[PDB]
Amino acid sequence: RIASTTNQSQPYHLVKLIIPVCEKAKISVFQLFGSDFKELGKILFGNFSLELKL
DNA sequence: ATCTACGCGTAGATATATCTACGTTTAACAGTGGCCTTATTAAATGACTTCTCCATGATCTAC
Repeated sequence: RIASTTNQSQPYHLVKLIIPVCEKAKISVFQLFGSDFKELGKILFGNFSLELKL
């Protein structure tokens, strides 16, 4: 939330923020930076067993 | 390799930034009826101290 409230052009701390975030999301860094928004959303919804569909 | 200067990493101190949100029921009522025990009985039996312990003087009798 802080990273999304601060200026978006500001870089994010890799090991401090992104790697733990994708870790808790059960998502590889490759999947996060490579897949499009549709695939990422579908995989996130399946990972947390949500019923959403983007 | 060594002396000297300087730019940087870093730790400490400090000001800042954090979007929704609002409106959160207005109305009218908060039982109207009637009763609030009718009968009957208000004990029937028998017992209501049980006992001593008397006071005083005439008389008998022993020393």
